[PDB]
Amino acid sequence: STAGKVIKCKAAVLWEEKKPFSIEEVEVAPPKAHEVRIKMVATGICRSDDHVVSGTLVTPLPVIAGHEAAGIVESIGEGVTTVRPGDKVIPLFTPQCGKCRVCKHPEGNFCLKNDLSMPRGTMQDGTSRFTCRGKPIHHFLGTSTFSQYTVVDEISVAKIDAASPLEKVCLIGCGFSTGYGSAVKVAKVTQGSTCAVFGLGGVGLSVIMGCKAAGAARIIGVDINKDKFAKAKEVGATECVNPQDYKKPIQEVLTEMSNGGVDFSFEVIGRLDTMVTALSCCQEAYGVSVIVGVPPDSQNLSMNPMLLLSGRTWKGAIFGGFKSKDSVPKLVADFMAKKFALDPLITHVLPFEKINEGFDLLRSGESIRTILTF
Amino acid sequence: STAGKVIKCKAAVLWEEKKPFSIEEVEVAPPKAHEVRIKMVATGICRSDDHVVSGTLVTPLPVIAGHEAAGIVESIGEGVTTVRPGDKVIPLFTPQCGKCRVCKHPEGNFCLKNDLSMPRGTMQDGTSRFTCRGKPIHHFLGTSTFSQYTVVDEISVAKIDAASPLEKVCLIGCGFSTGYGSAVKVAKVTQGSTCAVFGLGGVGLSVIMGCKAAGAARIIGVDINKDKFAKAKEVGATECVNPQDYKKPIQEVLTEMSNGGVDFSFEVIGRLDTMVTALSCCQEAYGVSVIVGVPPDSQNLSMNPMLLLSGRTWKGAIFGGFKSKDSVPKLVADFMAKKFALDPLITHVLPFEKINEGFDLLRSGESIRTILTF
Ligand SMILES: NC(=O)c1ccc[n+]([C@@H]2O[C@H](COP(=O)([O-])OP(=O)(O)OC[C@H]3O[C@@H](n4cnc5c(N)ncnc54)[C@H](O)[C@@H]3O)[C@@H](O)[C@H]2O)c1
Ligand SMILES: NC(=O)c1ccc[n+]([C@@H]2O[C@H](COP(=O)([O-])OP(=O)(O)OC[C@H]3O[C@@H](n4cnc5c(N)ncnc54)[C@H](O)[C@@H]3O)[C@@H](O)[C@H]2O)c1
Ligand SMILES: [Zn+2]
Ligand SMILES: [Zn+2]
Ligand SMILES: [Zn+2]
Ligand SMILES: [Zn+2]
Repeated sequence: STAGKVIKCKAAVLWEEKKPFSIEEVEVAPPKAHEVRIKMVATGICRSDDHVVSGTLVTPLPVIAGHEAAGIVESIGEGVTTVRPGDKVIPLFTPQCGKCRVCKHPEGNFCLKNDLSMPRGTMQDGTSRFTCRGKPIHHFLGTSTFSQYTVVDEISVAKIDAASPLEKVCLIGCGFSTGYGSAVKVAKVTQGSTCAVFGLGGVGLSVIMGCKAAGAARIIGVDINKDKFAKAKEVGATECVNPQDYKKPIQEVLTEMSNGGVDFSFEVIGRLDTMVTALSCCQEAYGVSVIVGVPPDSQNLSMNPMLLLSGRTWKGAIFGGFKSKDSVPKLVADFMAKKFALDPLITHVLPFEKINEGFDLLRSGESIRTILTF
Repeated sequence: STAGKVIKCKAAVLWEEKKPFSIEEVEVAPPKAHEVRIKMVATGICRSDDHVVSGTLVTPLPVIAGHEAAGIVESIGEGVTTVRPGDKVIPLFTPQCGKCRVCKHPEGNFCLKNDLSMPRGTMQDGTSRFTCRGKPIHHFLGTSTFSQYTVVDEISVAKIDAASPLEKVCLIGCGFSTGYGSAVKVAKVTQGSTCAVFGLGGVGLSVIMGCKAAGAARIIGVDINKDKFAKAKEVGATECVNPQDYKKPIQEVLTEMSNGGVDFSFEVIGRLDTMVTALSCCQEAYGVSVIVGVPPDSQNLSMNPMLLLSGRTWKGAIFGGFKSKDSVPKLVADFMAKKFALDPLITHVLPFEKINEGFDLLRSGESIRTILTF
């Protein structure tokens, strides 16, 4: 039994920006009150984990990254009531405390206990459960899933179906839920509408899935890598366009194609220029544009507010607008009942020990999601 | 008899930017097919008319400005079916053709026949009905209400109750409808919510009226002119703040006052900086901010898109989101049935010959709405 004891295990530690991960031994403390220690089973490689390496997404270093994952509870701290040893779980990078003004609001999901807005890289109590080479290591988004074992606060974990295939449903911990919810919950895509989706990676393909589920008549995929078009069409895109093929700006192209602007547009990349382009291509009187991508830290965009005065709506969201702990178990149940598919997002599988090759695949443009198995 | 003949009458001509209006004789041609010639009875002085003088709003000069008014039909051109000679009418600076994609959409109101996006300063047929000293004079937003007689396209006029008081209901042609609709239709203010309103002129006071009608619990007025506060409280503000009284940015003040950000905020001034401040002060996960003010031509704002990624919604609108020809007659009927008040907006009632004095009252901070009577 390991309950109440320190666990020594392997993790992928990031000591420095712009360097490979280091797979080495870490010490994982036992859970304190209202904490849960999880044996990880599978984790996806999401572009936000790469943003930590590139310095796009700022969080304290050294760190154990990873936020899209699934595993099995090893032990629970005092007072935990929502999970037990042996349960299958998904860590929640957006917590759901259930008690703050956001958690009590009908639409809000960005719980005030989050570690996203002004990151500390700690547990809720301001301390760390990890040491490596005798030095304390930061957490990432309260989850730190690039480790054989992690410790999370109870408000950052959801119990899921015991029969769930963890190597698939890890994607409900970030990319699938974010893109799908951005379409069905945040934008509220309507039947018969025209949508434009900028960026055709795992999250943008999930936005396409949600637009098709909502009954859109036209779904235009936009990417500078034409090798992403075939899979976009498989999951519902009706047409795809590469901005590099055109002499005019793509907002003009899209407005012409849609006979005056699209109903719904989505930025699913992380660039300031494509956020403004995506807003401009929606119809000026009644269009809606949703920002999903994460841009380089602390940088401001420039835009003309007359784009809004005519009638456009501009919004963003984290995790598809879903209240995390209520929604994740229901999304897994819907997956088990074949209400949506996850296999189209999975292009590569590797053992955890080959995490750096998995990041190389993402950076080269070759992969959508690589799933790592422990 | 004036029907079918050129009319000579007085108008306020603006020959160049940054000069007083010239009150002099103009010639007004008879209406062509699908056009309506109107004898003006009352017109309000709105800040957007002043924006033409100051160069904030670019439109072809020389011009007859004025867009908030009410009058009586003098004659109709061939083919007109919606008004007749002797009817009371309000000119519509946002048209409603009924046939374009926007007019057919459930939410949109920015009809594609508008002269707001890329102003030509003409009738729909690309010509002008006004001459002055032998020279052609431009129209303004298809309305040109600063003249004893004007000619408007049929899609730019609504028939209203024959018993309505024209010296009051002229406000339904711009300021009342814009502010009220921005609250009740565009933002969709909810019962029990907290609202912040930036700018306490005629339009901002109308936003307050709409927030109170919608059941808001708290309505915080924001203005650098504290002389505006008493009237704001009379029409529903619960508190008023002056940014110049504080050592920290007003977005921080308003976030603290609202225990973490307001539900709804409104920019009703026309400044880039207050547009970004108003967005920032709404709650980061579920707040909504609406731009109503018109800022200086061709100038971009700078903002951090993380303000939207957390969950905020940013939108703007023209004319409160109301489909103009359908809505104006109903708003007049609602006024006649005592559903809202217009008197609180009116501080001064002057003859038309005093237009320049009326603009000086607005610029000095001393008036809300001056109504000019012909
Ligand atoms: N808001 C949230 O809650 C949330 C959660 C999921 C991920 N993220 C963000 O979502 C974004 C997408 O993540 P992903 O894992 O799908 O990434 P990804 O890298 O797999 O996909 C991005 C796609 O954008 C395309 N692209 C890059 N530059 C482009 C340009 N200039 N024009 C057009 N296309 C361009 C790429 O070719 C690529 O296919 C990232 O910024 C990530 O950080 C946000
Ligand atoms: N979107 C539309 O359809 C629409 C229709 C109505 C008018 N407009 C615009 O609405 C705005 C308001 O019009 P109005 O007639 O009520 O104007 P107004 O001049 O009567 O009122 C503006 C108010 O803003 C306050 N103000 C100015 N600078 C400020 C600052 N830095 N901080 C705080 N308060 C400040 C002033 O003291 C004043 O009370 C204008 O820009 C006008 O052009 C837009
Ligand atoms: Zn919470
Ligand atoms: Zn992610
Ligand atoms: Zn129309
Ligand atoms: Zn106006």
